[PDB]
Amino acid sequence: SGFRKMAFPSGKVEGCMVQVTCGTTTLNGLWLDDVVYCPRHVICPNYEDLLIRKSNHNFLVQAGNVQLRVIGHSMQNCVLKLKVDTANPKTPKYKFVRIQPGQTFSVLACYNGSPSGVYQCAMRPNFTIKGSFLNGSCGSVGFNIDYDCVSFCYMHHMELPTGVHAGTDLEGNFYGPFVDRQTAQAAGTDTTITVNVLAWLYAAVINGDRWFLNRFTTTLNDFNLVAMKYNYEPLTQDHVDILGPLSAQTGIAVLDMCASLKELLQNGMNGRTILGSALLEDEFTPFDVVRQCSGVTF
Amino acid sequence: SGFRKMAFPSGKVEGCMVQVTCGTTTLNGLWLDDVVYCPRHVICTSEDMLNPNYEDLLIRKSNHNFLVQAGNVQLRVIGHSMQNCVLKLKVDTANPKTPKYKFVRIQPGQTFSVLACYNGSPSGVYQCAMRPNFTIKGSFLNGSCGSVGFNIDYDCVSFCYMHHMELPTGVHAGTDLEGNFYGPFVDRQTAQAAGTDTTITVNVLAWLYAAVINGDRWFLNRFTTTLNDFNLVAMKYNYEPLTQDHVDILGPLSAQTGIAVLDMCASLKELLQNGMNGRTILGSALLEDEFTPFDVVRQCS
Ligand SMILES: O=C(Cc1cccc(Cl)c1)Nc1cnccc1C(F)(F)F
Ligand SMILES: [Cl-]
Repeated sequence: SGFRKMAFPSGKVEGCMVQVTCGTTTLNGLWLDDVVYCPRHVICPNYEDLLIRKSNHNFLVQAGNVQLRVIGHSMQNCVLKLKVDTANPKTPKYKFVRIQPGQTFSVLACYNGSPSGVYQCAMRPNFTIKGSFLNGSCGSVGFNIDYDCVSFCYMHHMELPTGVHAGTDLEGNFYGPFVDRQTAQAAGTDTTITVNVLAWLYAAVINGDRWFLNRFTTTLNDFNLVAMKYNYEPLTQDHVDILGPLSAQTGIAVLDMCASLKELLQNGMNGRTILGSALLEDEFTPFDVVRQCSGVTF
Repeated sequence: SGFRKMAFPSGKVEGCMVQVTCGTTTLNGLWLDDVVYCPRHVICTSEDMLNPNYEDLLIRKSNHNFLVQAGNVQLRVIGHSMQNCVLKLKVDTANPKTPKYKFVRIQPGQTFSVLACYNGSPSGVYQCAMRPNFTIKGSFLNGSCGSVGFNIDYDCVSFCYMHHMELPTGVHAGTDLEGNFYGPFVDRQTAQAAGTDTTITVNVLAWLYAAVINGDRWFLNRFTTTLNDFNLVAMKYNYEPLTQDHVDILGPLSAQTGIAVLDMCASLKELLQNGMNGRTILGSALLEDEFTPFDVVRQCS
């Protein structure tokens, strides 16, 4: 029993964190094999022009108390790839994956190439992450672990004026309509990840919280009209299919749980909580609920 | 900006997790140097848990009855001893991944990270707090026993908790790494219940200071309170008494934000009275009590 916001064990990623310095800018880099990946704003904009003026020795890369020597550099989208002489002996089995909004991942927040914390978060529908980052956190990475393989899905680049964060996948493509530069940028109006709220309601039923259940059902269309009214993301047939296992385990059909969600949106919680929360939680995917309510290890 | 429930990076602890098997029971062990620490109930059967005599069960065991597995390598047990509710298995190999560590016993209100493990394999990491009733609201399934709680201070891992059992309300009980249980719990399947839980007041105040640091001031008011009046009000909401020690501990946050501790206490009193009125504080519709004054200073600054 118990339901916590759980991150993946960060050890495989900790062994990859390095500090990258260029001029007066210090941020984090991800050292995988003989390449260090970091935000291209470390050189700061005309990034081709700024980069051409740099020599290999202008980039100081530090792995613990060991200085790595940069032997090459190239830019791929908004990510700088520093070719180093030494391959990381701690390189885990890894993939670079691009995630979709609603998907969750763990973030190993780092400062000066030293990991300081790990937390779980979701890529919001507005492509921002509600993270916890301070100055020097740039280059901190987001990941999932699938068996023994680390799938790197996010690299921190910046903080928006509302306190939310923006970044890229490990191929340097931003999530969201953001650019890497000091300019007027704002996160779009955010929405609630409906499939994730439903997954969390199934997690509550599994942990013995059933007060929100009712005898009612709904059509997908009627639920989607109600959900659009409350800034909830549309629920697709794919989401319904994905919630199939949880529906079979608890005995509550997805559209039956949708009817519970409609009642909570229309009437609130009435002084009650669900899994110790007075708000509907949307940062647990159906897979996170299954993994935590089954004990999958890495 | 941002305020998340953040766990310590678990890597230093992952390299210590092993699987300990005794007969039909499999749970987790913590391999530090040449010793594997695990709950002593690993030697118990299910029909032993009611009134187990651990000294009698342990004397009947030899080293080869304990199977210890670190990854795909079987460690050889060369000795065993019991210290309170933990079994210490002497092994023939020192853990090369042994970090710099300490065994620390924590007080209620303290937070720590939990590396939840099954079969000596880490599955997740989350942040926890020792509740005033000495239980932890964790997330553990069967096979999680032996999973550990820790804090990392610089390069040193302070092990503060080892999971032993789940109580009937879904909460968890365990020991420090010297085998002393937190609270009035025993490693017996006897009728045990967590005492009435209370809110960690000093932690809620710390989290209100974290909200002020991140720009949320809507809950502040023009009032102050005496420490006694605050405690009279707090006790009616099942909040832990706030001591002069807690007030002293909140000094740095009070100096940083410019809001006196008893002035923040007055906002808390008002929040308890009014609720949040559809508003949130740091993305929460409830008053958060699992961030200490030390956690707030570490994460906000
Ligand atoms: O409580 C237990 C085993 C147990 C029983 C009675 C007394 C002791 Cl000291 C230990 N396991 C457990 C732990 N943590 C979470 C769940 C579980 C579960 F029960 F489900 F297996
Ligand atoms: Cl303590």
